[PDB]
Amino acid sequence: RPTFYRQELNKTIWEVPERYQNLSPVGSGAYGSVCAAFDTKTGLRVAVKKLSRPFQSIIHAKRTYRELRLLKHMKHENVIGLLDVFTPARSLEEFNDVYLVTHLMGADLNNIVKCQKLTDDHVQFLIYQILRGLKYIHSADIIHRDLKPSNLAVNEDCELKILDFDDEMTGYVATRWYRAPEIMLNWMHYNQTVDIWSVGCIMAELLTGRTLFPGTDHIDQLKLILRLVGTPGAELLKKISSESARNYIQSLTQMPKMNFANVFIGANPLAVDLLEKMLVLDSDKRITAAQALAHAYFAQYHDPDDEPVADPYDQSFESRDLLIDEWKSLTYDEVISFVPPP
Ligand SMILES: O=C1Nc2nc(N[C@H]3CC[C@H](O)CC3)ncc2CN1c1ccccc1Cl
Repeated sequence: RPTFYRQELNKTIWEVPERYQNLSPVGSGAYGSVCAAFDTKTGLRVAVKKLSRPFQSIIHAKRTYRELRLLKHMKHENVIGLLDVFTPARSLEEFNDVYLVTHLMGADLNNIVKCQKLTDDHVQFLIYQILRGLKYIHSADIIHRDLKPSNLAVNEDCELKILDFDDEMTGYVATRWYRAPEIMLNWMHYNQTVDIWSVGCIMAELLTGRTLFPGTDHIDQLKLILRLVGTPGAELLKKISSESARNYIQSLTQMPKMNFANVFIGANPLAVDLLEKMLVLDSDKRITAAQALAHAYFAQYHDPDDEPVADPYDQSFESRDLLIDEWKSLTYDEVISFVPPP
């Protein structure tokens, strides 16, 4: 057991192993505050997230377990993984805090590309890495569900990692602009292809410097989407299990799909072709990450032998109802059994 020391970081008392030094706030994280630090044992700049009240409720305790389980599973260059997880607690009885450690990323995509049109080569590379990470994530039957520029971190080398797998979804907000229509409007049980829709939106924005579907609200956004991809056909309509949603869709005037070559004027014809394959209304028909990687647009980056898949991921716990202390004990076992990556 390492020796821990205490430090107050913005009215918060952090207790971390001595190996972590120079803790400095970098902002908020998903359900916890994040500090950048230097891991003297590995020489890595890391981000340390102290979870806020990890076990205050069943929902929080299960979310804490979920995040730890997911982070402990993700081992891929284009996905945020775990370098360390610790608690100053000496026993399950005293267990109350959880700290998660990851590589420190330089900036999120949003802050880098905001209002800026990128060069085709840069788009090729950024999207290639997103799809490579997605192939890995999807191979484990994991769906990201909230892919957007702010959840994509990049370093100075444009090296990219996917991270962070309602009032905040209302209005003119980027929190909803990259969502596939079927999840935005709860049309049906959605699959991993919702993530491909998000990549298409991100890719279009990198190419034009403009949000693809910057709706002022959910409906305005759907209209922007249908004007581009066309209103659904009978085949897709049958798949919208939500009768309410299906019924509203049917009230819209039919529109044929636009010519993407005339929307993305001047864009590489191959980028155009890939966008048309990702931004397909029917999720059953969207190109998969594995198929997209093999698309000619990524000819200069694709390598079938360097696009790994993940080990199987058991998420049977998602359908389990346990007590706070049971989720807490399962989380403790996962913290205690953690083995750092080489
Ligand atoms: O929340 C997180 N934020 C990060 N930020 C940066 N860099 C930021 C980018 C935005 C900039 O404004 C400040 C530095 N790098 C890595 C993470 C990792 N990270 C995380 C995810 C899951 C579990 C634990 C953690 Cl710490």
